[PDB]
Amino acid sequence: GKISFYEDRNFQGRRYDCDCDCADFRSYLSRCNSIRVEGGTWAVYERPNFSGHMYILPQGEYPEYQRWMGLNDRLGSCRAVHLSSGGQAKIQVFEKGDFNGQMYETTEDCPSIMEQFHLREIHSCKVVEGTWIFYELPNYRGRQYLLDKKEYRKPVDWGAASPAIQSFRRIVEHHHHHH
Repeated sequence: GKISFYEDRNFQGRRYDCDCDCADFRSYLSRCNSIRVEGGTWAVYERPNFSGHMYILPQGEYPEYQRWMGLNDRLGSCRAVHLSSGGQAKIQVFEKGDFNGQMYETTEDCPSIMEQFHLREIHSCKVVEGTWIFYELPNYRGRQYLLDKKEYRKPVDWGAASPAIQSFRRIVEHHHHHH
């Protein structure tokens, strides 16, 4: 289980490897233009100490930041995501803060919450089973937020300065099926 960050594209230039969580790789890489992910899923963060914009990267090779939907080459920390490989995931999303208002429960992915639930925003939520990613825009675009199993009374609790979410999906661990 290892994530390798590279300063230049196509796995060239200075490299920093992480086995688990690293709160600050700024002193080793000035920027990150390609990433190799082996044996797990990571959340990578724009700033040190798990702050700023985040991106989720399943196992794979990412030769340019666009391959992880990155806005730019600024990354400074990462943490391993502890994921299921299977089993139902279930989330409850609320119209209002602190679990007030209408509640919507689903086990399925949602590419447009406006269309499915007539919600513009998610003000609180409970992840009942599994792991989910929230996205600012419809169809799994825009800023991302990782929600593992626990309760989230307000958007701050999933790292957001806004309840503006329009899509969400389950994530499970991606494994190759070797012969």
